[PDB]
Formats: sequence, structure tokens, C-alpha cells
Amino acid sequence: APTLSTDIEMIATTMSVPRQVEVTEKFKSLVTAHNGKDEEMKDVAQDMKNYMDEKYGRVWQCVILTGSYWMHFSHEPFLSIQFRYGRHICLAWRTPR
Amino acid sequence: APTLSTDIEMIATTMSVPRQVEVTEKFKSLVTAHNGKDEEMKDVAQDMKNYMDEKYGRVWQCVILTGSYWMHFSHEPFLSIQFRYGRHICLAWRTPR
Ligand SMILES: [Cl-]
Ligand SMILES: [Cl-]
Ligand SMILES: [Cl-]
Ligand SMILES: [Cl-]
Ligand SMILES: [Hg+2]
Ligand SMILES: [Hg+2]
Repeated sequence: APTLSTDIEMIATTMSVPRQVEVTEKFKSLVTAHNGKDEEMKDVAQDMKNYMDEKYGRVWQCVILTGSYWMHFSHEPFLSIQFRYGRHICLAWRTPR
Repeated sequence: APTLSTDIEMIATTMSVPRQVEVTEKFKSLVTAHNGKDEEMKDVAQDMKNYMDEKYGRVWQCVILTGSYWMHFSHEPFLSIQFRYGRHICLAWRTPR
């Protein structure tokens, strides 16, 4: 404890459990504040990106999605997190500057 | 001409039509070479990323997805392209280094 909540499925991350908990709990609070509406998920992606820049340094990208996904950023190591909360998959990783 | 093919839906891009055509035609050839299988879309994302680094400079990220999506990278301008071919949405944008 603090422990990863039971309604998050961690898919892949190079971040520690304390960071996983802050990131996922923040995402859940944002989605809840926006009543889970897809129509407002852009605000959520933006507020997640700003939260992460502030807290863990720039530059973050945030992708929220439904369905499946396949990605490539870099074979070299970089700060990253991928998880599922309900219907929404959340991707976030940090790039230079 | 070269013109954007009728089976691509451009969703948003800051790249010119010549670049749009090369990127989308390359994506279509890769998906066709992999028989459209979701199970191999990781190879496609990787080969798209390498094609784009080579052709337009580093560093590219590539996300292929089904379903909906909402993202944020940067309010500042950066090289980007988003489009749909059949069931697959393809996102790609360039970050520093
Ligand atoms: Cl993020
Ligand atoms: Cl990868
Ligand atoms: Cl790409
Ligand atoms: Cl945005
Ligand atoms: Hg995110
Ligand atoms: Hg792509």
C-alpha cells in the first residue's frame, strides 16, 4: 500500500507502483469528474498530460482509446505507462525537452 | 495527382498532400503484405515508424488502433498525421532528437 486499484488493468509500464497508483487514480478522478463521457475525453487527455508534465517532467503524450491498439515509439528505454480503466485504454509516455 | 486514395479518410494532418500520399500508400502496402491481420499490426507500426524516421527525420511515434481515440501531445506545432484505412486508425507524429 498504496496499492494498485482492482478496477485498473496494468498492461505495461516501466514506472514504479507508487507512480502507477498516482497516475491511475488521477485518471479515474478525471473520468469521474467528466461523468465518463467519450465526448469530453479530450479534456481528460489534456489534464493527464499537464498533470504528468508538472509531476514527472516534460514532455508527456497521452492517448486515450477504446478497442485494440499496436504501437511503436522507441526500442530504447523511456518513461511509459499503459493501462485500462473500464472501456478506456490510456497510453502515456515521455519524450525529450 | 498524386492524389489521396479514396479508401483513406484523412482525419487531421499538418503535412502536405505529397507527404499524405506517401505515408498512406506505405501504410496500405504494409497492411496488405501482412494480410490485414491485427495479430501482426505491431510489425506494421514498427515498419511505419522506421520508414518515417528515414524519410522525414527522427523521432516518429506510430499508434495503430481500432475504435475511438482522444489525444494530446502539444499545443505547439509539430509534424503530425492521423487517418483511417478500413478498420484501422493510424496516428503518427514527430518528437525531438
Ligand atoms: Cl499522459
Ligand atoms: Cl514498440
Ligand atoms: Cl509512424
Ligand atoms: Cl491536443
Ligand atoms: Hg494518459
Ligand atoms: Hg502510423
